[PDB]
Parts: sequence; structure tokens; C-alpha cells
Amino acid sequence: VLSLDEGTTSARAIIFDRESNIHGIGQYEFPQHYPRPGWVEHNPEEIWDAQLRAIKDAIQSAREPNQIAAIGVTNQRETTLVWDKDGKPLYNAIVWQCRRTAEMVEEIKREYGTMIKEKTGLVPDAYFSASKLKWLLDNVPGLREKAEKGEVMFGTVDTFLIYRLTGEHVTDYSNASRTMLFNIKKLDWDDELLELFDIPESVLPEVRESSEVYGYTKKELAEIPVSGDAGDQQAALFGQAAFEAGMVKATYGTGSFILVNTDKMVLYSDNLLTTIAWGLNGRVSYALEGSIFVTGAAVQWLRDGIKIIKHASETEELATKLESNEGVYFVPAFVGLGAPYWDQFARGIIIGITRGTGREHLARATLEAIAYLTRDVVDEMEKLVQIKELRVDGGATANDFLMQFQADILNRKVIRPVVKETTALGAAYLAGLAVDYWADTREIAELWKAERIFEPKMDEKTRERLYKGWKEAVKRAMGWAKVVD
Amino acid sequence: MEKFVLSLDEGTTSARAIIFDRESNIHGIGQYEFPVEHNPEEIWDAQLRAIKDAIQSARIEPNQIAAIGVTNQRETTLVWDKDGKPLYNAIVWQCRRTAEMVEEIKREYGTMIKEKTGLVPDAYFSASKLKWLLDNVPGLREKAEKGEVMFGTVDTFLIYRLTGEHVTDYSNASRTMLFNIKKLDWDDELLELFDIPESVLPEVRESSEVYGYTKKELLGAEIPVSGDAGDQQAALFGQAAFEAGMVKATYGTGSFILVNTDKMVLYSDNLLTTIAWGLNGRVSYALEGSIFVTGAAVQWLRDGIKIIKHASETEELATKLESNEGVYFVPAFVGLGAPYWDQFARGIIIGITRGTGREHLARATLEAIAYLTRDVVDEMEKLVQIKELRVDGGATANDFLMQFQADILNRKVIRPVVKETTALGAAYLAGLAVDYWADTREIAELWKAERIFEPKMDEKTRERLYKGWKEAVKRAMGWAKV
Ligand SMILES: Nc1ncnc2c1ncn2[C@@H]1O[C@H](COP(=O)(O)OP(=O)(O)NP(=O)(O)O)[C@@H](O)[C@H]1O
Ligand SMILES: Nc1ncnc2c1ncn2[C@@H]1O[C@H](COP(=O)(O)OP(=O)(O)NP(=O)(O)O)[C@@H](O)[C@H]1O
Repeated sequence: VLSLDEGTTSARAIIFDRESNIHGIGQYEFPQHYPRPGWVEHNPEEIWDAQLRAIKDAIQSAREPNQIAAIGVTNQRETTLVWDKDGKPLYNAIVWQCRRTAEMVEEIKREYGTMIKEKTGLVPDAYFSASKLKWLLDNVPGLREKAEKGEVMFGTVDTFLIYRLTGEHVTDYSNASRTMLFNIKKLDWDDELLELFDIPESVLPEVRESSEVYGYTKKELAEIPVSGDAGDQQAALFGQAAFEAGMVKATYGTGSFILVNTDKMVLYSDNLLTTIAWGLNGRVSYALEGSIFVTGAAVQWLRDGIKIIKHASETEELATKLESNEGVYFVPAFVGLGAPYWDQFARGIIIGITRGTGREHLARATLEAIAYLTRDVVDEMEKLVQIKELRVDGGATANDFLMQFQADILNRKVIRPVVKETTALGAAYLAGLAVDYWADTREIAELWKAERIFEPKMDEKTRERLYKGWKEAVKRAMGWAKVVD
Repeated sequence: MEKFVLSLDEGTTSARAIIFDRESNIHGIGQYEFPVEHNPEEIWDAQLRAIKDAIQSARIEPNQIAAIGVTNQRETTLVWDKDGKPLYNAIVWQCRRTAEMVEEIKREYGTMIKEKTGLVPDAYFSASKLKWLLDNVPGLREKAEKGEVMFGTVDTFLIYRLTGEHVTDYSNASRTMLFNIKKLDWDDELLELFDIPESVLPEVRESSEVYGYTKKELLGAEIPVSGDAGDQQAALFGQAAFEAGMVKATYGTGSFILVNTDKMVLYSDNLLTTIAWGLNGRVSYALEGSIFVTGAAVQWLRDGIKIIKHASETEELATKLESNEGVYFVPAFVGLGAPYWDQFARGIIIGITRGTGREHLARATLEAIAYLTRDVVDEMEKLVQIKELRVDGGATANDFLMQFQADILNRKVIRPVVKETTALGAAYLAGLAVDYWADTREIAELWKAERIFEPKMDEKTRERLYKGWKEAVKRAMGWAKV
């Protein structure tokens, strides 16, 4: 099985065996386009070749085409694209990170805020596709005509990847829940959101399950079946065998993303997202999500902005030089705050800077920030549902200290799996099931192995003192971009 | 022979001595660092070896030194005996060790203090540090009541070792917080409150007055020590800021700003009211604001987060940008004062996005130094028109800082050719007492200006940046309290 892990920064491809060991990798980046302050765009051509060119590294290290059982696909979510019947991108993709629609959304919020959330699960925000589409049909000349004329297909990244792969125009339930046009209850596009955002039905894909045969590849390109699809963060949940209500994973990447499987129960949170975990065997599993836009990206900024480190790994030793953060906090809201704050205007703050503050306090305040952002989500989840422990993946989870401190301020176990590329695993597992490469989810769930379990060993008083300083630091990051210009 | 004035610039991190002629040209320089506390003996021979360096560099005899002028880090409290032995290290002005000892004297008495002395009570000042010495230091109070002990700031010390005299001028005395600056003698009530016996207090004279003469056994001549003021108000004097409304800012580890207010005493709730100097039997008053961390914030970009090698580097980094792009840096390392008085405030950088680089920290740090000044200059504008800024200190080398400082203040910023103005200031005071210069009018004409930075910034832009600063300062408030 071959998994396509088309991320936000870098397109992965990976190949697994029924025991879930990797037999090939292939990763390539591609430019992150910023036409204007706060705007993030991807050229779908740069994305697409980076993807296939990266399949080949995983192929060429795996040692034959039709020896491939199926293809699974997982994508950076909400990122919005458009193309023609010959498969050509009609404009750049507007990444999930892009803020160009912050205020086209804002007006619409008040009259429609609770109706958008009630149908779709989503805090309305320029994060999700619906406003991204309305821009593309309102600003790209000829697109409405061409769509009212019937020549236009929209999709999120999975839907695009599945196209050049297959010829089919599909998406799963999980990626569709992310568009803020899909009614996660009724399980179909929601007509009065198609209205509100003025989006012609002639454009939307076909929502199908997450384990399904959508179609087969072009023989040029074996005839492999494309048989699995979920949103990037959703698959991580699958890859973690989070196949039960109550189970929680937390991906640490550019940003962190924390999901509680809920399968048949749909839960509501004012400050959190209700989306779809996956559709599987005529059953739709649900989830509650907290999406934190900037975590690991702060460690990056220590490397490329002020350049006080050369490698992200330098953080652990820089940070463990101190017994505590000595009152130094780093709220790294480079682009505003994700959940639960939903402050688009908050900007990144460092606070507590005496004459003795050195690189060590920076590095520590960054890793602490990552674990603090996570606990903000989890605390908010406990206002309705019990969170026992964190299965955990992503690049930053290499950091023995981060992982440790995460568990210490959470007073819960933090459990690092033996598998790393969990997001790909899940896209494999999904593609697997539908083409009996695996019998059941219970079989899959038994090859999931716990590589290390971080035990919380921190004082309750100490834990509350540090997180009270976190909250105060956050208060001071709020609303800064409507002050400064 | 042709003669010269010797200046004694006894800093806080360095003891300099410079030799001057009628044209303020510098013929010889010696400075030697010493190692909050300072050891008298250490600072003395660090200074003393720095005299000989300066005389050697000029190729001159003790015969040519027509007068000695003394400036010094002010406030710093010292105690000695009949021949000059320190009876405990110097409690330097930076010492926050009487801090809470003044907070409980603060409510009761503070308003009565500022009325008498000009000063909002603080650790900082001289009177608390010297009661500390009668209390704590082993059985000192018992001695100082026999007449056995002399007290003074750094200036009185030097002018004891040099001279045999037990003196100080008005300006240094105005900083003791024992000197009533309206009555111009030591104030009886401030002695009572802090438990000091006058058999301890130096005699206060003008800032331009032959106090005595050096021992031949030290310098080789019996030179007169004829000028004395606190190194801040001597930069003021060295800036030829002799008329009222004249202003100088010193950009160092902190900054200091003083306005000569001459024959009238001004009051401000968030500004110190002190003495510029006595001169020709005439006391001239001044208005001072202080910032504790200005250039020390640059010191931290290199010593702390270690993102520049030499402070020099800020210029090249900051001009890469043409705005702070919303990145600000309030370096409240130890707190805020004029006009926020929040000791619990701490340093913050805000505006960080994916692309905040060293350029924005460099540009934010220079803008801060510029903004903190404006804070003090605007507090003066609540009372008196501050027309323009004469400017000295290491940071004034940063040609960017200076143009920006002018830009946000919409005022000419003036860099003088002479750069060691604290030194030059004490020499004029010495030189004048010995007809080296005739009057200040001769010095005004002699003194001259190097570069003059001109405001060229939009009234719109100038206020959008500064509102950025204030809203930034709000979010540093009260951080150590919480
Ligand atoms: N040892 C470490 N300590 C701290 N942060 C780390 C460490 N290793 C990696 N990171 C951070 O983790 C990120 C890379 O994580 P990664 O698992 O590649 O997520 P990702 O590629 O952004 N997911 P995607 O959205 O699919 O592109 C960067 O922000 C790194 O700075
Ligand atoms: N070119 C520069 N640009 C910006 N900041 C500078 C520059 N040069 C020095 N600085 C900083 O500003 C101060 C330099 O002023 P300087 O007068 O050399 O300080 P100082 O020696 O502590 N003053 P003092 O003890 O009273 O004689 C230091 O704190 C430096 O960090």
C-alpha cells in the first residue's frame, strides 16, 4: 500500500506492509506563495509534481507497479482549489493559512454565526473553504460564467490529488466537513450554505466514504485502485488506532491539532470544532477538534527569524539548562490564535525579558508554549468530555523534554507510538480495508505499538502556577493587529 | 608655558580623566574600569592611574594643569575617617537595597520630601543608603557622633583625597535627599527622619569655586580643584546649555534628560526637580527625567540573546527595514517609571510573526531608546516648551537612532563635536573659577556642533508609531505582580 501525505509545506509518499513497516519514502517541498501580508497560496502545479516526483522516491526505494495493493490519500485540509474538465488549475490554491477572506467572513458572521456552526460544526472563520471559494468565483475573471456554464470543478487537496490520479471527482466525509459547506448532520452539502456563499452546485465533488474504491489510476502514470481518503489530521487519528469513542490524538507540526474520536455521538463546543472523523462501513464517526495554528512553527522561527539555533533539536538542551522558565513566556500567535481563542488579530508576544534572559529562556518558552497551547484545547474539551490520555505524533514529539512537560502540565499520560508517519499510516489503513489488505479495524488496532509513555510527575500547585502565567501572557497577546499597522 | 584644565569623570563602570585647552580640544585621555557596590580604593587608583595616562598623552608637566574639575556618578554613598580609609564599600546609586525601607516611609512622608528636595523617594537616592551605613555597618553610628566620620558622594571623596577638604557643590548635594533645594542648606527634617548627625555632612559650596589644592606628592604640582557637579548636570554644562529651556539627553546604559530651568523652580509629578549648579553666587535649577534601561537593551541583544557581536551592528540591521512593521520592544527589565511608575513591569517583544528577524529586534530596540526619551520629553512639554535636544553618550554614534529620535520628537537633535561632555562640563566649571575662560559667554561661542539631525517625518506617521509604543507599554504592565 502506497500513502500520499500531501502536507502544507511538503508532499510525502510512503509505502507500508500489512505489519505497518515502511518500505519506501519520498518527500519534496514546494514554494509557499505570499502575494500579500497574511496571504498564503500554493501553485497546484508545484504541489502536484512534488507529489508524484515524491511517489517515485518511495517507489524507487521499495523495489513493481501492480505489486501495489492500493493508494491512500491525505491532504492539508480546507485549502481550496479550482480546475477545468481537462484538469488544469484555474487559479492558485488558497491555502488554509490564507487570511484574504477574514472580513468577507466577518460581516456574514453576526447574522449567520450560529447557523453556520449548527449545520457544519465550525466556528466561522477564513480558515475553511466556503469563503475561499466565494473569493475565487468573485475575483477570478470568467470563473462564474464557466461554472454556470458547467466547466468548473472545486475541491480540497484530496479531491485534486484524486483527480490527476483517477479522473474521478470525489472527496470523503472528513475533508468535506472542513469546507463549511457540508452539513455534517444531514450528511450532504447544505443548500442554504451554498446560497449564503453563492456557490453553484455544478462545482461540488461527490462525497463518498473514507474506505472506498473511487476509481483506478491511469495505466501510464499499473491500474492501481485509489481506495482511501481522509483529511490529514483525521488520518492521524486512524493511524493511532483511535478507533473508539474517548480516544485522543494530538499532532505536533507547524501547528498542533487535537482530536477526540466520538464516533456515533456529535458533540457541541462553543470554542471548538465538530467535524467528521471518517466514514467507514456505512457508519460515520465524528470528532471534536482543537486546531492550534502555530506551534512547531515557533521552533522554526528560532531557526530562521532571529536565528539563535541551527537545528530544531537544539531546543531540548538549550531549555533543560534552566530549572523553570523564570517568568519568560512566548505566545507565538504569528497569525492570530486558533482554538479556543479565535482571535485573528492576536500577534506573537515574548514577555518577562530581564537583563538575564538568554537563548535558553527563549528555547524553553517556545517548547513550553507548544505544550501550553495543547492544554488550552484539552482543558476546553473537559468542559464537556473526559480526556484520559494523549496518543501523540508529529515532528516535535522527538523532543523528550517537550513530551515530558506536555504530560506534566496536563496531568495525563503522553504516549508516543512506534510509528512516526501516523498520518500516512491512516491513509494506508483506509486504502487497505477497502481492498482486503486487512480484515478488520481490530486486526489493525493490534499492530499499534506504544514506543514510550511519558508519565506526568509534576506537583499540582506547580502546574497551576505555570499555566496561570501562561493565561496571563495570552491575555497580553490579544487584539494587537487592530492596534498596530 | 600654555596651560590646560584636567577633568575627573568618575563614571559608574569606568573612571576617566581628560585634559582640555581653551578650544575644548582634547590633549590627553585616561580611563580604567573598576568592578550593587563599588570599592573606594579600587575606584580611586583606577581613576588615579587614569590621571597619569592623561598627563602623559598630552606631554605636559603638572605645572601646566591650571585647574582640576570633578564630576562623578552621583547619589553613590561613601564613608571614611580622618585620613581617607573607607569604612565600608560604596552603596552605588543602582542599589535597590533600601527599596522596601522607603516604601513604608513612602506614604507617611513622601509628599513632604518632594516638596523639600525635588525627588520622588526611591532606593536610588543617597539618604536611604547612608542611614543604612549608620544602622548596619559594625558600630558606625557610635563613631559618627564623635565627629569621627565624614560622609559624601563620590565627588566629596575625591576632593578629600586630593585636597584635604570636606565639601560638595549644590548639584551633587541636591541628590542626597538631605538637601532642601529651596533653602539651600541641609534640611533639618530630612536628617531627623533618616537618623544622620550633621557632624558628617560636607559643606556645600558653588559648583565653580576653588575648594583647595592638590598635594605635590600626588600630581607633582599644587593644582587647584576648582569645579564640581554631578556628571549628568555637567554634561548639561558641557553642552553649553546655559540658558533656560536648553535640554540635553545622555544616551548610555540608561538615559537621562535635563532641562535647565535656571532662576525658577519647576514642579512635575513624574519628573525630578533638582539643581543644575551654583555659579557666580547663583543657583540654577533643572528638571530631570531618568530611564533605567536604554542602551542596556542593546547590551542585551549581544550579551543576552546574543544576536549581535557589537552594538555597532544595530544600524545596518535596522535600516534594512523602513518601519517596525508592528514589532515593538518595551525593555522594562527592572520596571517602568516616568510616567507609569510600575515596578512590576517587565520586558516584552510583541508583533512577532513568521518573518520577524534580527532586523526587527534591532530596529525595535533603537526605536525603544528613542520612544523612552520622548516619554520624558513629552512630560517636560506638559510644563515647558522643549525646543531642541543636545545629545551625548555612546548610543549617539548610531546615526540611525539619532535621525529617528529627531523624527518622533519633531525636534532638531544636535550631536556636539566634543563627545566626552560630562568631562568637558566639569572642566568649564574648574576653568571658569580660575579665569581660564572668562564667563560662560566665552564658552558658548567656543563650543561647537558636529552634526545636526533634522526632523523629516510626517505628522501622521509620527503619531502612529508612538501610539504603537504606548499600547505596547500597556501590556508590559504589572507582569512581576502576576
Ligand atoms: N526535536 C524537535 N523539537 C522541537 N520542535 C521540533 C523538533 N523536531 C521537529 N520540530 C518541529 O516540528 C515541525 C516539523 O514537523 P512535521 O512532523 O514535519 O509536521 P508537518 O510536516 O508540518 N505536517 P504537514 O502539515 O502534513 O506539512 C517543525 O515546526 C519543527 O520545528
Ligand atoms: N553605535 C551604537 N548604537 C547603539 N547603541 C550603542 C552604540 N554604541 C554603544 N551603544 C550602547 O549604548 C551604550 C554606549 O554608551 P556609552 O557612553 O559607551 O555607555 P557607558 O560607557 O555605560 N556610559 P558612562 O559609564 O556614563 O561613561 C552602551 O550601553 C552600548 O550598549
